[PDB]
Amino acid sequence: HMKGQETRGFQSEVKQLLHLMIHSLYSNKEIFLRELISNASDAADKLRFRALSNPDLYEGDGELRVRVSFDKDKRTLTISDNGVGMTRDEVIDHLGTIAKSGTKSFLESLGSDQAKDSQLIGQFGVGFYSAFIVADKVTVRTRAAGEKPENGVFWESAGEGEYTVADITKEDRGTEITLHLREGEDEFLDDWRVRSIISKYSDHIALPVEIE
Ligand SMILES: Nc1ncnc2c1ncn2[C@@H]1O[C@H](COP(=O)(O)OP(=O)(O)O)[C@@H](O)[C@H]1O
Ligand SMILES: [Mg+2]
Repeated sequence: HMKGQETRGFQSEVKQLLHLMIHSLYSNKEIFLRELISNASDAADKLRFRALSNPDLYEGDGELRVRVSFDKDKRTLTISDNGVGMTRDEVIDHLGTIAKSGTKSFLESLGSDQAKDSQLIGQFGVGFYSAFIVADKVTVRTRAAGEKPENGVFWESAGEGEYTVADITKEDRGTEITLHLREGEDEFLDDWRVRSIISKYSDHIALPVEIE
């Protein structure tokens, strides 16, 4: 049910950093939940700012939140928001490149001293690609506020050297991120553990989180 399927390569620096991050941040692997929930919260803020000049962007779905769900059989964790969403060009510009400034130096500054690592991670957002610390496949389904449902976007990657993008019909506004968990990462199928991790981060993040 996809149209315009295209494979694109990660930029070289991005590819190398992704690979380094999976190792260097493993002792703080739960940080991906901070990163994805933070992104949902920003997406909600963006929707609200845009909606100032166009109330219809709420689409009658005004209660903004992020929903977390689990599939034990498929070994997936899904983080889904009804924030601003992304167009195809936004997906390519933001999830394609995504060479976050300072990331290289940040990762190189991590090491065996867990106290220094915790201090660093507390001060720097690694972003979306943190998902690959715990997941061997990440799939995004998104549809931007005000856009026709037929102009949704699919994005998928194994976090190696490429991703695939396509057009999809997505009736609901926002971004749904599905993580297929790596072997050994069943921690993130435990609703209590995930709720607990998120609650600690939710002290600084301003968007309601619903754990299914
Ligand atoms: N849930 C989402 N909804 C809308 N846009 C998103 C979402 N997640 C990520 N993005 C987009 O991808 C970009 C990159 O995210 P990220 O790697 O976390 O870096 P940052 O949050 O610092 O910009 C964001 O700036 C945003 O434009
Ligand atoms: Mg972010």
